[PDB]
Amino acid sequence: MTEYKLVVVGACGVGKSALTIQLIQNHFVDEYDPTIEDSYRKQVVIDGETSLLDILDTAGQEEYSAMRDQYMRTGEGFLLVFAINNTKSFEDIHHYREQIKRVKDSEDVPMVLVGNKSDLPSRTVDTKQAQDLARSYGIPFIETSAKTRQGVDDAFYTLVREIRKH
Ligand SMILES: *CCC(=O)N1CC(NC(=O)Cn2cc(C(=O)N3CCc4c(cccc4OC)C3)c3cc(Br)ccc32)C1
Ligand SMILES: Nc1nc2c(ncn2[C@@H]2O[C@H](COP(=O)(O)OP(=O)(O)O)[C@@H](O)[C@H]2O)c(=O)[nH]1
Ligand SMILES: [Mg+2]
Repeated sequence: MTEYKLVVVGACGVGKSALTIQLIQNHFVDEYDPTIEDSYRKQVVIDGETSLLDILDTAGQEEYSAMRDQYMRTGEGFLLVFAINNTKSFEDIHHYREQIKRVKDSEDVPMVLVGNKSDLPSRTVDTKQAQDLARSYGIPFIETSAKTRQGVDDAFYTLVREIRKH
């Protein structure tokens, strides 16, 4: 029926792959490969509409440097992923959003802010900070854990709804 091109971005080690592998394969992996950059596919039904998801898991490992802008330009929605124990990954978020906007040539682009690794005890970024950042952009914030699967389906499903709103 419908095809949705999703892109998962965020700093190294936040859990972009872990989140993607959980959605499509329903398991958490003991050793991930940080170099792999590939598109993955998930079929879902949202609002009585079959949806095929073409999920691009970015890792900074493009064949050619020109593919960065092709990823953005061809992507319909973007998952802005940071880790709740990594302050630097949270601060990177505003850099990712501006570049997406810039190369897309648009102010309204479907995005969801995702705070991953909620299961961890040591946290440096609070929900309020992330919610205030998400509100300032006018997008939802969903807290996730790829380890427990908490909020993982809600993250991607909410992004598909945001794309339908565009
Ligand atoms: C563990 C490996 C992994 O998953 N990694 C390494 C990280 N590399 C990237 O995310 C590369 N990348 C950067 C952008 C991007 O548009 N910006 C990066 C941060 C930044 C920007 C502007 C000004 C200053 C900045 O940093 C201070 C914008 C990317 C976009 C896309 Br669609 C893919 C990769 C990518 C992830
Ligand atoms: N505790 C916990 N660890 C995670 C979670 N997601 C990813 N990780 C770990 O963080 C590391 C990086 O995950 P990965 O998906 O490779 O990050 P990526 O580089 O953004 O794709 C791995 O060692 C994972 O085990 C999570 O939700 N909870
Ligand atoms: Mg990865």
